[PDB]
Amino acid sequence: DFHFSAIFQPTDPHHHQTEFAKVEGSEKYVEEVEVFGRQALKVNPEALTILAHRAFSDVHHFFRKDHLEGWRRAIEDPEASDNDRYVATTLLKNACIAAGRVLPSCQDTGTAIVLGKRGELCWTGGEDEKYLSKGIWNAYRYHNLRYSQTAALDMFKECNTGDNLPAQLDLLAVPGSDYEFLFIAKGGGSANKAYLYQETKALLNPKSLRAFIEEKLKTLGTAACPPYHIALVIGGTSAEMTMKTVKLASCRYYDSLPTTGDKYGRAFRDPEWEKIVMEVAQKSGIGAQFGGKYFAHQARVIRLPRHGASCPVGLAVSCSADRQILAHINKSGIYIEQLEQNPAQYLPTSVKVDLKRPIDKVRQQLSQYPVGTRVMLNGTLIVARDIAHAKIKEMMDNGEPLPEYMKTSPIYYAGPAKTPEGYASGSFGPTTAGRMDSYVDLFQSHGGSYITLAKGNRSKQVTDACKKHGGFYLGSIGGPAAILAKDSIKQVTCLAFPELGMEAVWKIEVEDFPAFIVVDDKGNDMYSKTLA
Amino acid sequence: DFHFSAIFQPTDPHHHQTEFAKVEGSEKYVEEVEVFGRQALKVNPEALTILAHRAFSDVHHFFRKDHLEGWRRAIEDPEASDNDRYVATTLLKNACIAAGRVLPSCQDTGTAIVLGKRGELCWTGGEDEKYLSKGIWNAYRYHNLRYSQTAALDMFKECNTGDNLPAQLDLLAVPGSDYEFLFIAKGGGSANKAYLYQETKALLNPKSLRAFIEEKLKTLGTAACPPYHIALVIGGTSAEMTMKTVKLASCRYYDSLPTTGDKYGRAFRDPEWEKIVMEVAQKSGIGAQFGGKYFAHQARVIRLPRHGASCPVGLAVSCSADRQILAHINKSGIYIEQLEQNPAQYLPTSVKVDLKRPIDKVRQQLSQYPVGTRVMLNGTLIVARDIAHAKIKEMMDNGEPLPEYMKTSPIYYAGPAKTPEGYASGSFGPTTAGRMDSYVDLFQSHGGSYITLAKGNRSKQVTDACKKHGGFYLGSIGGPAAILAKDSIKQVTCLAFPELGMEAVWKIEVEDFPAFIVVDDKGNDMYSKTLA
Ligand code: SF4
Ligand code: SF4
Repeated sequence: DFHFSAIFQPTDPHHHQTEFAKVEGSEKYVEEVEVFGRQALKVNPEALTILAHRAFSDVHHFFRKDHLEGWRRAIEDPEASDNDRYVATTLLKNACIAAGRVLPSCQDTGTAIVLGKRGELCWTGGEDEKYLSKGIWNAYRYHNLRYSQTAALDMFKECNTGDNLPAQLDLLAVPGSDYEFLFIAKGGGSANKAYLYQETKALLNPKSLRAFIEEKLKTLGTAACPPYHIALVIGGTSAEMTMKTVKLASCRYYDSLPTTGDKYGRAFRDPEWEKIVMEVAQKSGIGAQFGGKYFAHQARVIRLPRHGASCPVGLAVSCSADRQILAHINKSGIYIEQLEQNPAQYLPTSVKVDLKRPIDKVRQQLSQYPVGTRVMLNGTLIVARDIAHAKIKEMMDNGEPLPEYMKTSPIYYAGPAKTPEGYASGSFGPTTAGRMDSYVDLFQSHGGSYITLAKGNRSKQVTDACKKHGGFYLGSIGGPAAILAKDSIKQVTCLAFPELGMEAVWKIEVEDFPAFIVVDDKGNDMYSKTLA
Repeated sequence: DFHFSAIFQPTDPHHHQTEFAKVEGSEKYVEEVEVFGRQALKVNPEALTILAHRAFSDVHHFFRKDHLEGWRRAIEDPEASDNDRYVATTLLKNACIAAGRVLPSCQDTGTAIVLGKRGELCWTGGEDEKYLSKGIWNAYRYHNLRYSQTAALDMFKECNTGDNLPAQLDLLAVPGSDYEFLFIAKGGGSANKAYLYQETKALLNPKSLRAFIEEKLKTLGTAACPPYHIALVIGGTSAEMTMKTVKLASCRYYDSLPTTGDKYGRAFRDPEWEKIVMEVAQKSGIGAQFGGKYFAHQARVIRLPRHGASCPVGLAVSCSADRQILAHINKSGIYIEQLEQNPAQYLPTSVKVDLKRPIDKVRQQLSQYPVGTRVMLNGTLIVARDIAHAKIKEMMDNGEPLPEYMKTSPIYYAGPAKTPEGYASGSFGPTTAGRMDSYVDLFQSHGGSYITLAKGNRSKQVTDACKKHGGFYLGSIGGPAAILAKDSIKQVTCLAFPELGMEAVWKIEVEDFPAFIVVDDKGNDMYSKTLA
């Protein structure tokens, strides 16, 4: 006989476990009505604008308890490494500055993603995408955020959209008369650490699955600012369904799923394998960015049904900029998830490097120290990331020289958020180093980029280049963009390619800028043991 | 200054270019009403059951014109290889059998996927997933299809759901009062050939993108029954959005997108790079499964916006079992895409191998011929695929011998659809060989699986195993499950593991079963040059 079984059967489908605050007076935007014997809700679409604006504003200044608890856990655990505690302390202090509501917690204020669930009898007028986008436009336009969306004018010619649009708007049709939401301000770095694997039945035994987890977790590296929320999805009805599921799992959206399967193929959370993932993460030694125990905050493992011929697998993280907000509109008005507004309650030996000298003198000083040495940088950084590197390579391919500004100073891979009025800099932390790896040997061979500054482990070609050319790669802490802006960055100037927005070349003056020597000029790599 | 721009702006959003048929009398399921000044449509949810039942029945017996035209092109093109023409003729003859409405075109009748777009004022009662699932249940229960879904009772313990449920039900909230659908009966083999790559700005130039396409197309190999509809998506707002987009592109759902980008980041189809994909596919020499020009029917390339730090890329195919159906419900009733009911209008030596001999004598005969030799098999095949291979390896890990029935006959990797009344067998084509690669050396070392029969290129370990043990891998044509059942398969009996259903070990008798020698007993592989 026919028996319908929904794949996802959360015991808390409306997220009653979350605390919400009502937007004051927002009941003026809704009206409960009764049509053809059923309860319906008229919603002024302006409510969607109000809600998206507040959500994509608040989420940049506050965090969830389970995120903050993880940093405090990394500080208080006796088994944490010194680097574990240093990174976690820095990120918590960063969260305290972001809670001042001026600087966002990360310079990468993310892609705006909306998961919406509009009830059959929730009536908005139907222009939901436009009104949601206007609220997002408002949040990024009128706050000290960043325009991160790159439009393709043709296959290769690109420009910044200048407003952080378009958003990803996934609006679903569901029963009832309410409107439920998950808003995600998704950073590019953690979005890049969402992986799809095509596997087989040969994986589905304890030994093979454990080895698989050990292998794949290492490929995450430190490039998305751990401690991670690690999500793992085994199975799925299609690649895109698996990847949607691992995204939502990383947002703890499926925490209330059943924990056992059944003959109808329902999804379930697997706490036993979450514990195994956490054991792999801890024993890896990768740590909170620079070696230790706190590679991961927590783990979510969801087992899904599969076509007999198929076994898609998804792996994804939520990064230090852990930014999602639940919300709903009902007959009483607009409700938005309450984040922690007082992160301070969760709070329970370096080499001074003067950059104000010839770059060869800085290289000689750095050459005296092993990888893993904590440094503090004082002086000028030249800022350049993906597009500027591509333009400079193209210039050199046409016979033009490597520009002078790639030869005078360490290269900081970064793109700033907008500068608050009266501030020296907006949030201005690093971007992922690995994306620039293909340029390092080329640029060093042409007399520049000897010292680079960013975050994440890099490929072997960069280790070889630094040894061949006497270069260095310095790893900044990943994520603490607001405290770096408040305490370290003293002057910001646009140097070249202003049309690229945040991806322009910048010249900045910094003081007390912390970093680790990750790659030296001798073939050493402080990630060589944990990530290889 | 705010301008809303939807990412996807098809010029034919309601698919007017597609021909639809009305379900007779279906206007009885809908009623136009007016509520708060707005036009709404009441839809009896039984309409969803009727529509899903007809869609997931019809799609297994008929094809779209552009699919059939591609097979005809492979026969009539002077540049098609002889093997191109042979394969395309076989697939067209298979489609003629399937159009008889008894045998489905492929034994893998797929995962049932519904993309639904319910208007704000389309009122179904809200139980859409149950009623859609009942229609899907009806189609797979009451027709000669296959139950292909595998439930996870725990992480590793699995069972078949016995009804091809659960479906993938992606129901979206959209403007208006209609209900629009794309139904996809997605085979597992092509679902497995959906890949996500995390790339960078360094890819976004003509030389790098061309080399990337050349590299990735080869990794598709022949294991998903080409000629392929190849879809490539560059960019996207998230991994899951990229993979959803490449899925829909492969179904030609986005054919009416604009062909230029703009400063707002709208998606566009790129005809120039579609031509380049087709040039790469044709010049690859991979061909329609066995060498030649017709690796691909056609190509779709969508360029998407991206976060500056991100460049997700999706690559996916639609296989020979190209199965999708558009539909909509409106004030006039239920409309469903009209597929081609007369595929015959598109229609314009070998070595006899007796399998009824000692397996060692069959090995000696096969040893006389080079790879690429076409053979015609007559006799017994022992049928076993993923689950049976895993269970047999598990038995051996527990000290049990390889069963005798794995040593007497060639091993056919396949799983049959249900047997029509009065037929010797239901549709019964091959399964992808690569998924069994990890078993071959082990099984041959214990005296069995010397000759295997399936589809697709295999890994080096199988070539090395066949050379070490005097084995062979034979490639059946991929896809022609109905004509194989009708013409070649004369008897089917369950031999072992009846509890596994479709994945039990079968003993079948075949006549005039065509295959190519893909791997011989000498280290040769007919794909070594095209898939190097
Ligand atoms: S915390 Fe790190 S990975 Fe996350 S958005 Fe910010 S820079 Fe990117
Ligand atoms: S056997 Fe071939 S045609 Fe059939 S679903 Fe699998 S890949 Fe597609």
